[PDB]
Amino acid sequence: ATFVLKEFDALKSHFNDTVKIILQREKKDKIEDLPNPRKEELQFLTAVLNQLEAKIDELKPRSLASYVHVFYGAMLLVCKDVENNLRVMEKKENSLLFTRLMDGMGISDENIPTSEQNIMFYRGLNKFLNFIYESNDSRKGLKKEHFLQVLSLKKIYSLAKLSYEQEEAAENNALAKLTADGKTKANANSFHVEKPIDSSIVEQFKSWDEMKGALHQLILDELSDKNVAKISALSQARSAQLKFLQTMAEQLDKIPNQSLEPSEKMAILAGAMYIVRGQIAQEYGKDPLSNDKISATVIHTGLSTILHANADCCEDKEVLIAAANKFIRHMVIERPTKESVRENNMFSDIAGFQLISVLTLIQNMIKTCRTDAIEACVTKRKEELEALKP
Repeated sequence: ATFVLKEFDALKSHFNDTVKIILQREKKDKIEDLPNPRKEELQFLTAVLNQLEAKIDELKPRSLASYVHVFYGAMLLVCKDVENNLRVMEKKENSLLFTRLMDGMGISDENIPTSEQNIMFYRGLNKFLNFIYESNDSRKGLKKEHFLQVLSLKKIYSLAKLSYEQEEAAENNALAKLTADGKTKANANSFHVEKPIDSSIVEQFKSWDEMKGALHQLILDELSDKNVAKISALSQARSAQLKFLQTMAEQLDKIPNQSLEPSEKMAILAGAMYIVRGQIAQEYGKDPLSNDKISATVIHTGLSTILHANADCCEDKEVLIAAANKFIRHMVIERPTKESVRENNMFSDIAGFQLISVLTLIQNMIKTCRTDAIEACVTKRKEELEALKP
């Protein structure tokens, strides 16, 4: 027996009862007369529910499973927000909202959602939240009228940031549970992308051949700076990072173009460069996506240069890192019942390589890109609203 999800109308009718219970107990007529945080928590959930029903009417889905996933994600996000907003010696078990929401989802001490369900909830909610951006594209900012506009800008930011963090944690937990006993061999030629990458995102890298040449020159630079002749003669951390980049480029170069276009190879290699850049930044105590100049890592400075990392937007970074994530997982994670890491994979001969650490770092960078995007968007909207006061 595994956890069974409540269905959509069961969640909806239980949630609406929850609102009625809270309003009667507070002697209020409507949600907007409640005090915060409960006010905004219930406005968030009501707004999510209303947008879900509007999308059911527009898209006419065969089944509501994806809508159930978003609503679970949103309710669990509020439950986490309730915990985070608890004062003194307040206990979540005495929160009417926390206990009602958990009851509505069917969650108790002995019955909790699976790892796979938790990932689907937050992955689904995070995709859903993009409906607040013009064309669902945070590069364009918030819509002038969006489905969360009842909320303060600060609360939109804090809830989205929390949700990106919950997905990161759920994916990290799944990564931590993997065993490395997969017996299958990987097939690089069976890897295909779902959507073609916007070639304007990789245009900065000129071409597949020039990108390999920039990487080759950068490695020569690090050899020349350290006055050694081979990558294996560098410190192990830097040695394994450069070996990882060379291994990614060699593996992509073998894939026939009709199977994987050169623009997609450029995207995967750029994402791999963001990974190495991020690992080096962490050695210096900086965020992986730091834009700080680091006084003298030839490699970190050089990757920043090849990537135009200081000039590229966070959405572009996320696309490139997500591209590398997809290719790496195709090559190292076998799937059906359980996923596992392949015993023999394209990184097996890199001494000291930490594959789970790399996949966990990817989750961190994706989270940061998403958080940077919503921060930028609510900050711009705040600025626009202040400029239109009397």
